[PDB]
Amino acid sequence: MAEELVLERCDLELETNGRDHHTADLCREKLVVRRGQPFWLTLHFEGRNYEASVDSLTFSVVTGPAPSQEAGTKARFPLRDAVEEGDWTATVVDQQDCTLSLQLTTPANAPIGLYRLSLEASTGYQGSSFVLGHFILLFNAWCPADAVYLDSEEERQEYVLTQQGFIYQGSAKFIKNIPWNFGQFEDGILDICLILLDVNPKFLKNAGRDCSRRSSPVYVGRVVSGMVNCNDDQGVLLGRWDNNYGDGVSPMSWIGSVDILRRWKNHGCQRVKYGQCWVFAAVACTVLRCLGIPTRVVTNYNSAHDQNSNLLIEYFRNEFGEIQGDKSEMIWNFHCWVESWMTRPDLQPGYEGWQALDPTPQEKSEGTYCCGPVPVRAIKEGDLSTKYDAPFVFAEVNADVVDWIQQDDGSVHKSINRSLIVGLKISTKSVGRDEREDITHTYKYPEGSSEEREAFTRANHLNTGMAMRIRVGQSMNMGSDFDVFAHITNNTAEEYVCRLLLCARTVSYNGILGPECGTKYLLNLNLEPFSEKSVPLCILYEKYRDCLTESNLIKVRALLVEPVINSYLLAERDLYLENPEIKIRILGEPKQKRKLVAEVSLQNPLPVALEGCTFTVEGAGLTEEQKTVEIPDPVEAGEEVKVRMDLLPLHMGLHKLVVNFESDKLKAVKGFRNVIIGPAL
Ligand SMILES: Nc1nc2c(ncn2[C@@H]2O[C@H](COP(=O)(O)OP(=O)(O)OP(=O)(O)O)[C@@H](O)[C@H]2O)c(=O)[nH]1
Repeated sequence: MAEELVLERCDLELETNGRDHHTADLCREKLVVRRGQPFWLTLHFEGRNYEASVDSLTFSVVTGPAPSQEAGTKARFPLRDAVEEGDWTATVVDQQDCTLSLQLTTPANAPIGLYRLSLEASTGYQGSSFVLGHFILLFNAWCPADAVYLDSEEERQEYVLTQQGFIYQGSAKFIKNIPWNFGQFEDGILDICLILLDVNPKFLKNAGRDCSRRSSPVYVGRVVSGMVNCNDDQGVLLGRWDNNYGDGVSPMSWIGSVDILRRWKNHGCQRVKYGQCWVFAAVACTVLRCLGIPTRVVTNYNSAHDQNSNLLIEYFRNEFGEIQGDKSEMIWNFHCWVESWMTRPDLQPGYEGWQALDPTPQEKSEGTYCCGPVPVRAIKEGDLSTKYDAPFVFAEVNADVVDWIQQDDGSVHKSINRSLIVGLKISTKSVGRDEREDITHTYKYPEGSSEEREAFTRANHLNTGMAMRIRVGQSMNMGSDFDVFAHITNNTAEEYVCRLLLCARTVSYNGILGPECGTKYLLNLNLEPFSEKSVPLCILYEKYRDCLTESNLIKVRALLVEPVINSYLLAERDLYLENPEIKIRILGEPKQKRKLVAEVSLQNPLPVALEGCTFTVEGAGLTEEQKTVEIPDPVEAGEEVKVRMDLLPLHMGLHKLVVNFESDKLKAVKGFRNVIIGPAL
């Protein structure tokens, strides 16, 4: 006669399992593990240890609201000597005293999510059942059987574990790297991501089906990308582009994904006020990285966006080169999306790798929606039949622009524009370093190459001796007066008298032109034979301050007209006005669970004073909460603003401290500092 087995306590070995499963930061009060990999379990009994002869143990796991084995959401498996032939297995590793050391294995295609683990202990016809605990199962980039497997440890670290990174903005001529705190492993973020999955429309429709289809990185990526902005009602972010963000946080102000997700969850999942394309991409990247899908934020300069996948874009301009069309959509200065790493069994073989996910809703036949995961290689090959919006992503980097100047007869003359090529300087943060990696080659083959022609035919694409370009003498700062030049080259014997029209206007990052901040018109301009000419245009801070966006972008337009042959030359350039540098000083010795002081300062570059000055500091591993300091007194024209923020780093290793500066006339100024936290000792 055998006494019933009595479970004192079940230990889920958070420390060891977190270290093995690369989820150590995630393992706070719950257990977090990655699928396709075994994890330790320890059972403590009072009185007697488990008897293989007299005791029978079966484990059960459930994840959905409607768990099913068929759907893959529920599994029951028995204790065994060696690993058995089954997706879910439990095997004895060691037995000592009253403790049983087990290893539990999950299939590499198990659906991700929160699971309840139950044990049915049957002893001599008397059956009892316990709930051992809960655990969250995530995608495993380390597991070769997993669809998201990455062979390189460096890439796994960068695309899954690294909580800070860069978003590339500015201009193609002047690329800017904005620090961002993804903070995927910050407190509560994993639960918020699970809520984001649980409140998505497909879950509302079926729930059991949605939880079952969470086994797929494609499905989860699509759901998350839609949830960021596209989903009405339960969307994470609300997008605004008119430069009026007073009632919310301006899109440029954000320094991390964490605050956005926290505001969204804390307010009953109402859309957090004001984000733009890079904000959508950054939040999506945070969610995917938290879920274990390797993801990176990507920036494309001169992006042909919201053109309904049109590969030939035509603009009709007046005598000054101004684009007349009220219908037409401008070429974005830059557009951001994400790339996620996965196999694609739903497609023909050979399309595993980076998949482009654009969480910014785009106009399409059948409505406005984000563009689902499409293999980047398919876009490169021109294989637009490939599933999930290959035509839109392809148009993004390969569209052609034709510029027309309208005649007095009502006819249009095609101008020569060599300044503009769409799909420029596609950039992403490099692996394990702060340098920028150019990934344009992944999207497109070299121009005028055999492969390019090959791809264009598969994509059914295949579309006076004077030159002009816009020149910047040197870097120009926000708040100052500077000159730009129209540089004309006449490499011909002819002498020309031409028309030069120069217009400088403030512009948003998505191409919305504001009023002109500088103009010069020269009706009779002599261009000597075999010579060059520089015509200056003066841009004044007073002229651009009122309508300048937080992107600090100004567009320069030059139209050169040669009347005799009636030839039109067009040159356009986007200028980025440099913000003042934020000086960061780290005071004390950076050690875990020890006080650290960050001194942040900047010098006012404006001729006028600054009011409402605020410093905001954020950083996963450096501070648990965002920190804000307001400077009560105004900062006059030449003075410096300096404040000290107290930080309590809770994690060892390298972390990036992200800083934002806000003021009435100087907004969204960014700074960052790499801080390595040593052992507490
Ligand atoms: N702040 C700022 N600096 C820039 C910008 N464009 C270029 N610069 C910097 O100013 C200098 C100008 O370099 P380029 O613009 O590439 O060259 P350019 O003066 O236009 O003349 P070309 O080389 O003939 O085209 C370099 O030091 C650039 O880093 C811009 O938009 N903003």
